[PDB]
This record gives sequence, C-alpha cells and structure tokens, in this order.
Amino acid sequence: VGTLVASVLPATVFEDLAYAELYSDPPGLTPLPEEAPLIARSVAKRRNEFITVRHCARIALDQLGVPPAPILKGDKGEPCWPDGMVGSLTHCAGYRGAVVGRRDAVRSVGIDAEPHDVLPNGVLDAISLPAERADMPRTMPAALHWDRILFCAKEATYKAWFPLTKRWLGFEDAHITFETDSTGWTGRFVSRILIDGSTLSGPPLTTLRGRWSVERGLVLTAIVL
Ligand SMILES: CC(C)(COP(=O)(O)OP(=O)(O)OC[C@H]1O[C@@H](n2cnc3c(N)ncnc32)[C@H](O)[C@@H]1OP(=O)(O)O)[C@@H](O)C(=O)NCCC(=O)NCCS
Ligand code: NA
Ligand code: NA
Ligand code: NA
Ligand code: NA
Ligand code: NA
Ligand code: NA
Ligand code: NA
Ligand code: NA
Ligand code: NA
Ligand code: NA
Repeated sequence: VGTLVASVLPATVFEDLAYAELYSDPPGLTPLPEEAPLIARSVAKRRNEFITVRHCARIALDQLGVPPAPILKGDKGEPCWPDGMVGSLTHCAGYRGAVVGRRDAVRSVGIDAEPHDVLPNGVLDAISLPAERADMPRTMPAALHWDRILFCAKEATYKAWFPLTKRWLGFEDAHITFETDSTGWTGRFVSRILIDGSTLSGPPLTTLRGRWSVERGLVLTAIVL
C-alpha cells in the first residue's frame, strides 16, 4: 500500500485520519450507479480518475469504520462526505489520493498533488502575490520548483476553506509562507487569509497550517484543521 501522503499528515490527530492512494487507474473499475450521473458527460480520462479517486475515498472511510456508500457532489464541486466525516481528494499524473477525518477531531481537510514540474511565468503571477515570489526563493532549496509547490499549497488551501465558508478564495486572498526541513524535501507552510474568514459554524478562518513534501516526482500538500 502507498504511503506518500503520510509525509504531509500530522501526528496530533492521526488516529482520527485515514488515507488511501494509488498511482494509476485499475482497469475495469465500474462506477457505482449512484455516482455514474456525475461523470455521464465526461471524457474517458476524467471518468477513469474519478472512479479511482472515489474508490480511494471509500477505502480510507472504511478504515475509520464508515460503511461503503456513494459520495455525491455538492456546492461548487465539493464531495458530500458521510455524516460525521470530512476529507479531501486529489489526482494528477501518477497520483490519486484521499485523506478523510472524523469531524469530532478534524474540522476540515484539504490536500493537493501535482507533478513536480515548472509552471509557465504567466501562470505564476496569476497564482501568487509579490511577497510570495520574493520569499519562496529565500525559504526553499534551489532544486525545488517553488512555483509549483506554492500553487499546490494554494489548491490545498481552497479545499480546506470551501466546506467551512462556502465562499470563493482567490489566489490573491491567501499569503502562504514556507519553511523547509533540514533534509530538503519536506516542510511546513502557513496560509494567512487576507479576506473575511467567517465560517458556517465555529471560529473564523485566519491561518491554515499545512505540510508539503516532494518525492517520487510529485508535490503533495495537506492541511488538517
Ligand atoms: C477546485 C480545485 C481546487 C480542484 O483542484 P485541482 O487541482 O483542479 O484538481 P484535484 O484533482 O486536485 O482536486 C479535485 C477534487 O477537489 C474536490 N473539490 C472540487 N471542488 C471543491 C470545493 N468547492 N471544495 C472542496 N473540494 C472540492 C473534488 O473532490 C474534486 O474531485 P472529484 O470531482 O473527483 O470529486 C481547482 O480546480 C480550482 O478550481 N481552483 C480554484 C480555487 C483556488 O485554487 N483558489 C486559490 C486559494 S488560495
Ligand atoms: Na484510527
Ligand atoms: Na497504483
Ligand atoms: Na453523498
Ligand atoms: Na470536503
Ligand atoms: Na498532471
Ligand atoms: Na537550502
Ligand atoms: Na499582503
Ligand atoms: Na503567511
Ligand atoms: Na516563504
Ligand atoms: Na521524504
């Protein structure tokens, strides 16, 4: 079983998390009939990864004692987790993953996987603030593609934020600061929210702490609130 995503999960709430990942689409996976409408008009690549990522979601939920069931799609694409559960899903070339948590210990999860590849510069200025572009090179080893790592953290931030607020969060609306561990391939980040953080219940979101990792040609990030 693969354990790349454990490199970005916390120990403090680990017993209330579970995860499952795969690196390709198993052949011949049939969609659940209740989930098939979600991909009824989708291209084959989207259908195949959707079915794999939902499979990972149910394996991870089963570890937390949740019986397998369909996971529908809600406001703005967000997955509809079973009662008492939270989680997040991601895919990219070579990666499909789910991390889920018990809501009584975990308020929200956001994860993202990317290929550890450059982004174009025009995609970088649209996805970053000036202070990020100044500070990332100061805090990240020169071997790493900081543009891509910053973007991966932006995506995990939106996924952790949206289920709590049900509002947009733009690339300009969170300033993310990083640190690198002395081993050079993992570290921590903090996403500072620059807009109103009001949530549907509980205290407003102001800073979201996460972890990042680069390995096996992938960037992984996770935020567990
Ligand atoms: C929604 C988004 C973050 C998804 O990320 P992605 O890199 O395109 O794709 P991933 O495979 O990593 O993640 C897709 C999964 O995200 C989840 N997701 C989609 N919308 C979501 C939402 N509103 N809230 C939480 N999770 C959501 C879904 O599980 C989806 O997979 P599924 O359709 O198979 O269920 C991205 O497409 C997007 O729209 N980003 C713009 C918002 C943003 O990044 N703001 C910057 C904040 S600092
Ligand atoms: Na457990
Ligand atoms: Na695999
Ligand atoms: Na559902
Ligand atoms: Na969610
Ligand atoms: Na990809
Ligand atoms: Na360094
Ligand atoms: Na600012
Ligand atoms: Na910050
Ligand atoms: Na930084
Ligand atoms: Na590592």
